[PDB]
Parts: sequence; structure tokens; C-alpha cells
Amino acid sequence: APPIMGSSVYITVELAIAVLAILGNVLVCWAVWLNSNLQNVTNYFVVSLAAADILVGVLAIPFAITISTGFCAACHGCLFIACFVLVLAQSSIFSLLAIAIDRYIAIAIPLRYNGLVTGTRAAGIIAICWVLSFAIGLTPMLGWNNCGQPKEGKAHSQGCGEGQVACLFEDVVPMNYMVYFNFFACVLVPLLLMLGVYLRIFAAARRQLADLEDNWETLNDNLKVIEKADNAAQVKDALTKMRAAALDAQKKDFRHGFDILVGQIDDALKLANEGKVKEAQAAAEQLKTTRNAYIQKYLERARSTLQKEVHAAKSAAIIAGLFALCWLPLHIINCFTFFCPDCSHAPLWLMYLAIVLAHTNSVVNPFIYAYRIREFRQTFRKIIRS
Ligand SMILES: CC(C)CCC[C@@H](C)[C@H]1CC[C@H]2[C@@H]3CC=C4C[C@@H](O)CC[C@]4(C)[C@H]3CC[C@]12C
Ligand SMILES: CC(C)CCC[C@@H](C)[C@H]1CC[C@H]2[C@@H]3CC=C4C[C@@H](O)CC[C@]4(C)[C@H]3CC[C@]12C
Ligand SMILES: CC(C)CCC[C@@H](C)[C@H]1CC[C@H]2[C@@H]3CC=C4C[C@@H](O)CC[C@]4(C)[C@H]3CC[C@]12C
Ligand SMILES: CCCCCCCC/C=C/CCCCCCCC(=O)O
Ligand SMILES: CCCCCCCC/C=C/CCCCCCCC(=O)O
Ligand SMILES: CCCCCCCC/C=C\CCCCCCCC(=O)O
Ligand SMILES: CCCCCCCC/C=C\CCCCCCCC(=O)O
Ligand SMILES: CCCCCCCC/C=C\CCCCCCCC(=O)O
Ligand SMILES: Cn1c(=O)c2[nH]cnc2n(C)c1=O
Ligand code: NA
Repeated sequence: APPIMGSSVYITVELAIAVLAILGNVLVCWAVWLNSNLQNVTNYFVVSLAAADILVGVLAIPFAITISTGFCAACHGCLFIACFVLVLAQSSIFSLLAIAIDRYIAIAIPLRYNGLVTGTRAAGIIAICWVLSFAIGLTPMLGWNNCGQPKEGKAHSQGCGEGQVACLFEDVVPMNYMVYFNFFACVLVPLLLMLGVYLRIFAAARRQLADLEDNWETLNDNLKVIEKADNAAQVKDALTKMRAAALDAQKKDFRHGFDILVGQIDDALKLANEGKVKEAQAAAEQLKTTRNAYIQKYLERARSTLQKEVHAAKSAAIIAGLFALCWLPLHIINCFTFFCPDCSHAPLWLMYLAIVLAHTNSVVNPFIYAYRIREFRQTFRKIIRS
């Protein structure tokens, strides 16, 4: 069958993906630019990721269309056409890893997050990661390429000129680079690091939530202990455990509530130390008023903040997982090409499918933000309506 027919389907699909990648990710950038509620360090990496995806549509997809034709080119110019998409994928990986680390810092040390993770430092990190992405993705242009061993028969058959090759991805980019350096070292290892970070994020959230509930139960259990105590020493034991737990939960209406709680524990402790059991128990009963009016409100707000962090971490993890799902088939095919020379090469239609799937990753993030983050979804609606 004429190659232009199957080429037409592949090219049409690539162009459709390019349009959608541009439109959706331009919308992401317009949303962060316009909405100050979206202007935080996490979303600066989101914007960097959306910029990489815009460039997939503007440059990498036109380059992929071009390299599918095998047109005659100087080999090093062919290399750039071949490898620029690896720059964008590498930049995406750095942004994804940054987002993961950012959410870990926010959940593990929220008291020093704002002083540690700043906008100026983030912009510097983004710049360094773009430079590193060019270095990693264009490493074949530094000499790790097949330009020294051109396919002269293929070039002659296509009428290429002297010093030119048929510009095809697997003819110029070495597969050992693609498998060992790009895939294993530069893609698989960072994705596994992201997995580790997300595992630590969710474990940290679950621990802080058993801790919030454990302190709440300890407060209520020790109150019952005081009510049914029969001597001052038992009242004293329970209050001492309550006092240490109250300060542990303390680490304007928030501070006042815990100021009342500790002060009321101290009142009952002094009565308990005087052997006045009934008076200490009555003073300890006043703690329930503070618990209902203040402490329970702090417990439901701390729980609410943690659940929103879990939700935001899951949204980011879905983005990272979709990157892996969209890119792994192409990398896995390269592994079969490289590691199994006795295996027939993956057919051309499957190569095209795996390439298109990798590009489709540049469409999906705007949808995840719209469905999972209300501030983005609402800002998307205002932009579209207006
Ligand atoms: C800032 C942006 C818009 C600039 C985009 C420039 C792109 C399209 C340019 C930069 C380098 C160029 C390549 C440089 C060298 C060669 C080798 C030549 O034998 C065929 C064309 C080819 C393969 C060029 C294709 C076009 C190219 C990829
Ligand atoms: C990462 C998740 C989505 C799994 C993706 C698995 C895909 C990429 C796997 C599953 C089965 C695989 C194929 C199984 C057998 C062959 C025949 C061989 O001569 C060339 C490679 C080829 C054609 C493989 C290419 C990659 C392949 C299609
Ligand atoms: C965490 C996971 C997803 C990492 C990705 C798994 C990759 C590295 C694994 C999955 C299946 C594997 C392939 C399965 C079958 C073969 C055929 C054999 O003749 C050579 C190795 C080769 C080609 C393997 C190479 C590595 C491979 C592609
Ligand atoms: C914002 C605009 C920034 C402009 C930076 C330009 C960077 C792109 C340059 C690419 C040069 C690579 C082409 C060299 C191939 C020559 C072929 C050969 O030597 O065999
Ligand atoms: C999620 C399901 C995906 C839906 C469509 C995917 C179709 C592509 C799947 C291919 C599996 C293996 C194809 C093997 C092709 C023949 C290999 C060969 O002869 O060399
Ligand atoms: C600003 C949007 C970016 C520009 C998109 C341009 C769309 C054209 C798509 C692909 C370019 C294909 C170049 C043709 C390959 C040469 C064919 C040959 O010489 O054999
Ligand atoms: C060819 C490049 C290979 C080596 C990569 C070097 C790493 C990137 C170098 C310079 C990045 C410049 C921006 C640095 C500003 C830092 C701001 C900050 O972190 O607060
Ligand atoms: C594959 C290429 C290897 C890259 C070489 C490694 C060198 C670059 C690495 C990190 C750059 C660190 C940023 C330091 C710049 C100043 C920061 C500051 O002022 O605080
Ligand atoms: C990233 N990448 C690949 O890994 C690959 N393998 C075979 N063709 C390929 N193409 C066109 C590609 O862009
Ligand atoms: Na990407």
C-alpha cells in the first residue's frame, strides 16, 4: 500500500494532538497568570510542565512528522529533529519530581515550608532543570550518535547528497543511549524516586491524621478517668497526661482555646495536689466546655487541611502516573528492539501508535486539573465564558 496513505493517518492524528496540547496547556498558563490564588510554587512547576507540553505541539510534533518521512538531511541537523522531544520529556520529568518533592515538604514540615520553598528559588530551579534537560536530551549531539556510520545505501537510494543521510530516528539515535541512558537512568530512576516520594507523602498524611485522632481520644479517655477516680492521685495522673497532650496538640481563637485548656488543666492539677478530689473533678469538668467550643473545631479544621493535602497529592500523583503510562510503551518497544535482535522489529503501525501515545500525554494534564482542582476548573470557566 502507498506509504502516503498510512502516513496521512499518522500525520493527521499527530496534528490533532498538537492542536489539543497547545490549546489546553495555553489555558493552564493563562489560568495561573490571571488568578493569584493559583500563583504558588507548586503551580510554577505546573506552568513549566505546561510549557514543555505546548512545545510538544509547536515543535516536537512537527519534528516527528518530519522524521517519519526519512527526508535527506545532514546527520547532526537530523539528530536535533530526533532529540528535541527528549529535552521536553526530560523537562517534564524534572517538573513532575519537583512537584512531588514540594508536596512532601508541605506535608512533612509545614511550619518551615514558606521559608524554605519560595518563588525565587523555584524559578531558579526551573531554569537549571531546563538547562539539564537540554544537556540530557541533546547528549547524542555531543557525539553519542550514529552519524559516524551512515547508511550509505539508504541515502543513495533516496538521492541524498554527499554528507547527508535519510533522516530516521533509529538510524541516527543509538539504541543503547535510548535504553540505558535515556530510559533507565533519566526516566525510570526519577519515576521510581517519584513513587518513593508519593509513598512517603501518603504515609506521612496517614500518620498525622493517626496522631490527631489519638490525641482526641486521649483527651476524652482521660476525662472519663477523672470522673470515675476515687482518689486525688488518680485525678493527678490523668491530668498530667492531658497537660502534656494539650501542649503536644498546640504544636487567635486557636491559641486562646489551648490557653484555656492548659490553664484549666493547671487549675484542676493544683486542686488534685491539695487532695481535693471532688473539687478537682468539678474543675476538670469545665474542660468539656473548652473542648466543644474550641478544641473540636481545631481537630475538624486540622483534619480538613490534611485531607485537602491528600487530595492534592493524589492529583499530582495521577499526573506523574499518566506520564509513565503514556511514555512506557515507546520505551518498552525500544527495549525489544535493543535487547532482542532475534525478534522481528515492532511493526511500523505500532511504532506510530506508541509515538502518538507518548505525544498524547501533552493533552491530558489540563483535564486532570479541571476535574480534580476546583480553583483551576473555576478559572477555566471564567476564561472560556469571557
Ligand atoms: C525558536 C524556534 C521557532 C526555532 C525553530 C527552528 C527549527 C525549526 C530549525 C533549527 C535547526 C534546523 C535544522 C538544522 C539543520 C538541518 C539539516 C539540513 O540538512 C536539513 C534541515 C535541518 C534538519 C534543520 C531543520 C529546521 C531546524 C530544526
Ligand atoms: C506500560 C504498559 C502500558 C504495558 C505496555 C506493553 C506493550 C508496550 C508491549 C506488550 C506486548 C509487547 C510486544 C510483544 C511482542 C513483540 C514482538 C517482537 O518481535 C517485537 C516487539 C513486540 C511487538 C512487543 C512490543 C511491546 C508490547 C506491545
Ligand atoms: C517498573 C517497570 C514498569 C519498569 C519497566 C519494565 C521493562 C524495563 C521490562 C518489562 C518487560 C521487559 C522485556 C520483556 C521481554 C524481553 C525479551 C528478551 O528477549 C529481551 C528483554 C526484553 C525486551 C525485556 C526488556 C525489559 C522490559 C521491557
Ligand atoms: C528563542 C530563540 C533561541 C535561538 C537558539 C537556537 C538554537 C537552535 C540551533 C540548532 C543548531 C543545530 C543544527 C546543526 C546541524 C548541522 C548539520 C551537521 O553539522 O551535520
Ligand atoms: C489498552 C488496550 C489497547 C488498545 C489497542 C492497542 C493495540 C496495540 C497492541 C498490540 C499488542 C501486540 C501487537 C503485536 C504486533 C505484531 C508483532 C510482530 O509481528 O512483530
Ligand atoms: C506555530 C505552529 C507550529 C508550526 C506547525 C507546522 C505544521 C506542519 C507540520 C509538519 C512539517 C512537515 C515538514 C515536511 C517534511 C519534508 C518532506 C520531505 O522533504 O520529504
Ligand atoms: C551544558 C550544560 C550542562 C551542565 C548543567 C549546569 C546546570 C545549570 C547551570 C546554570 C543555571 C543558571 C541559573 C542559576 C540560578 C540559580 C537560582 C536559584 O537556585 O535560586
Ligand atoms: C549531563 C550533564 C551533567 C551536568 C553537570 C552538573 C553541574 C550543574 C549542576 C547543578 C547546578 C547547581 C546550581 C548552582 C548555581 C548557583 C546556586 C546559588 O546561587 O545558590
Ligand atoms: C522518542 N522516540 C523514540 O524513542 C523512538 N523510537 C523509535 N522511533 C522513535 N521516535 C520517533 C521518538 O520520538
Ligand atoms: Na510532558
